Amino acid sequence: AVKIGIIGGTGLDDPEILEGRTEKYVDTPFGKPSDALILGKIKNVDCVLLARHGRQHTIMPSKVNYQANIWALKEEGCTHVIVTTACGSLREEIQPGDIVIIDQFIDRTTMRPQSFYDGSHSCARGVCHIPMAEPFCPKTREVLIETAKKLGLRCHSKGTMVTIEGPRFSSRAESFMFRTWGADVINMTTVPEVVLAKEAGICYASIAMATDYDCWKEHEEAVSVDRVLKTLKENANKAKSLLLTTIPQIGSTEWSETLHNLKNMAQFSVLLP
Amino acid sequence: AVKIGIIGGTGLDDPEILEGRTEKYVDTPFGKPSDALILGKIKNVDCVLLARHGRQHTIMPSKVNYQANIWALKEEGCTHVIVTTACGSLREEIQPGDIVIIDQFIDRTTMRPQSFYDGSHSCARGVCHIPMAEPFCPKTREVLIETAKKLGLRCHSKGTMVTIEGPRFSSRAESFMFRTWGADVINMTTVPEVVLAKEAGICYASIAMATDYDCWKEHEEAVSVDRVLKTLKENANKAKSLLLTTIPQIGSTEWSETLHNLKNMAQFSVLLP
Amino acid sequence: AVKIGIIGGTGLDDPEILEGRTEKYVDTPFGKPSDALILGKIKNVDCVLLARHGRQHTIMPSKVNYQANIWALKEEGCTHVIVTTACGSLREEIQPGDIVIIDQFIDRTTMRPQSFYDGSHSCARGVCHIPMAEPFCPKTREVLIETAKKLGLRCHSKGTMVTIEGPRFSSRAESFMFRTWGADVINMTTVPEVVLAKEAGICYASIAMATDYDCWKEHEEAVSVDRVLKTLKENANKAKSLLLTTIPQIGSTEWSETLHNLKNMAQFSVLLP
Ligand SMILES: Nc1ncnc2c(CN3C[C@H](CSc4ccc(Cl)cc4)[C@@H](O)C3)c[nH]c12
Ligand SMILES: Nc1ncnc2c(CN3C[C@H](CSc4ccc(Cl)cc4)[C@@H](O)C3)c[nH]c12
Ligand SMILES: Nc1ncnc2c(CN3C[C@H](CSc4ccc(Cl)cc4)[C@@H](O)C3)c[nH]c12
Repeated sequence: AVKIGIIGGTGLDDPEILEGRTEKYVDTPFGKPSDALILGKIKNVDCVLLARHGRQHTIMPSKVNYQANIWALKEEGCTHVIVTTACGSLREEIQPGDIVIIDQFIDRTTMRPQSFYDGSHSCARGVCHIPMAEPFCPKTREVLIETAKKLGLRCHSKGTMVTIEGPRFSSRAESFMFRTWGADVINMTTVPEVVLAKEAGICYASIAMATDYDCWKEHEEAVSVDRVLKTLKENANKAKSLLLTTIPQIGSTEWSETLHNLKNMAQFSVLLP
Repeated sequence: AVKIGIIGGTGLDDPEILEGRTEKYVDTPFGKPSDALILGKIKNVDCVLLARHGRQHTIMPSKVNYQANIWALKEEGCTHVIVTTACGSLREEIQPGDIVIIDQFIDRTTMRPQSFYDGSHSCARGVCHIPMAEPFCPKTREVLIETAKKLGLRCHSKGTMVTIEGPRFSSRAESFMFRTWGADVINMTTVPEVVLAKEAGICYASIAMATDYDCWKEHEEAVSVDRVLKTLKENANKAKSLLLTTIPQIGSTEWSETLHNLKNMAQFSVLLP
Repeated sequence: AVKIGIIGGTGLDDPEILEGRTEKYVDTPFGKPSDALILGKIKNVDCVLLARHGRQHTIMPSKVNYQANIWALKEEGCTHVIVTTACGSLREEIQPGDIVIIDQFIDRTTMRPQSFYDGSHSCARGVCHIPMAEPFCPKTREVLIETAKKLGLRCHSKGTMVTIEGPRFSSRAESFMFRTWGADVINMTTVPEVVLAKEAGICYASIAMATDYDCWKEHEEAVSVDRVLKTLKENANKAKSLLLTTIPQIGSTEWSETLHNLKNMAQFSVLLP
């Protein structure tokens, strides 16, 4: 059995995706998740939805409790986490509305706990050094890429996400520098969400949707809250269809080996006294 | 009516610039500002001076309460904030003693709140994502650039400031890397001062004065506290004259549109529940 | 008289290096050091050993009390600090098992106090801006380099260490970017250990041992805890021999000038009210 946690991002966190919905507030050792978990199904597949920023978008990226969110989904029995994330495009060919199935990140966050193993929690004892060479589940990403193609969606098969602390958007000097580093898209939430998922032995994949060109390009609409909201109003249906079509595919394929390998990588990264 | 807050930096924070001086200690929801506000005038113009590091230079860059400083100046009724900042030069042609009217930044700070909207304050409710494509007021910068020319001062019409956490100065590897990124000057205070000013709807501009060549160049005096202090002893009069000459120019030009546009950009960056 | 603090890193923190061992737990104004200081001698030389991560490796890099560690060694009367550090290699020619006598760093840490002078401690009053152009003692490094040659060890005479926050290892995008920056090796502990040593007026040098190629190369064993542990099991004897041979050399050379210059650089970096 698979069970899929879905973490909804900005404008991309609609509960109406699940049938047979039940709201469940939970607690974890790291505190409360962003909001109630929503338990439901897509076709025959058990899913668990969680709004990254709360259902009213009340929590800014720096204050999102990534530890509690991931812990809650794990405790619920999730084998996979597929998230949505809005993002700025750092590449001419990645147009607003395009989906990017990201495969790498560059961390520019500064204020966030990136591990469960902080020496303060009984549930996560020891020192943990998780490998990050392959941060995203390649098997899940494959299915997302193939599905987006079946849907006729404009979609990119890879991309490096730079995650900034926020909540401010980047300056132009920063935007230009991220391009020189080889970042393709920019957001405020991928790190440490992807890190904690890996420590939890969970298959994690991200659906990034471009909403703007940040501030590097010429003759584009400037990034702003209104601009991001506008692009998502117009294009959010794409991410919904992709999830709805991808999820039944995940449920019909075999994961025992992939998950065994993840659980091992996670277990062997922890040193006990 | 305009009112100009002036935040004095290292060696560049002299109260004697204002006539008709009155000392006023204030409180804000984010805590106490660095020091007493000093209320005064330059020609007919209402100004408010604040020493970034305290009048005895007792507060290091990491511990400066940028939120309280900006909030205090806003509450006082400031329409503009013009600051001074000492800095290292990352460019051969920017010589110690030169003024740089910076137009961009690269953030390398790690420990600083960069927003009023942290979900803990009643006075600043919601989630705020301020755009940072144009961090400094171009109209104020124009007047500074034209004025420095009228004064015959060595001055650069643009520049990218990298702001490091400090309080240590950079290593040589870091100094060299900042050059590859396209940083022109280096300090410890521009971020998040410039960010918070933007969230407050205030026209912010910075007078940067080069005091050293950091540690990248050859055959220059090494950066140290003594070296920075020495260059400022010799050149601080320039920043004083530039302020004294610029400020009456700001007071005689029309700002209603510029300020309306800033207030809008600020208001539309905030999402309420 | 010299006295040498030795901070042992991962797999490189063996007390058996000292003769005449006495265990001494201490307190400092910044809290407790990682573990008991171990007082002892190498030939005629007074040494003080401290396990960076605790003797059971229980403390992850982010939580190591670098302030307490350096303060404790200073209070004990150490003139020099020579440390060991495991690291990933960012350079083809730096092979697992090679020693790198690092001479520069690039800071990518985010959560660590980098100064004793935080305005909260009576023992360290004022604002301190330590110069970091030459972070490591060149005289100590010379002796390490010459000694490693006498031992026939594969050793590199310089290198730039990028220190990441951890505890996760880097992504591939990050690993590749650190190469473009000119980093040669990667770890999680050099900063701010090297910074605090400089503020304390102590000669600091680092013995870095490559344990892996991080994740940038092709056809190498992936970095993981097991992989790092394996390389250290095989090569730790090298770092031990190098320390044991270097230390008597330090004790027989003259340091009064070097140490006077360090003490001055440290004293003149502090501004009092
Ligand atoms: N240029 C850019 N830079 C960094 N991040 C983003 C993002 C990603 N997030 C969107 C969001 C800011 S826009 C927005 C819109 C509607 C509402 Cl209800 C709430 C917020 C932040 O979490 C970052 C999109 N474009 C970006
Ligand atoms: N190479 C460089 N790197 C980073 N920042 C600076 C700065 C800017 N600030 C000066 C100041 C250090 S020097 C100084 C001198 C007198 C007194 Cl009373 C107090 C401090 C820090 O706030 C950074 C100048 N050169 C710099
Ligand atoms: N590729 C790499 N990246 C960053 N740091 C390292 C380091 C340096 N440290 C090793 C250590 C992780 S591996 C390990 C092995 C045995 C035990 Cl008991 C405990 C931990 C961290 O402190 C970073 C080696 N390779 C690295």
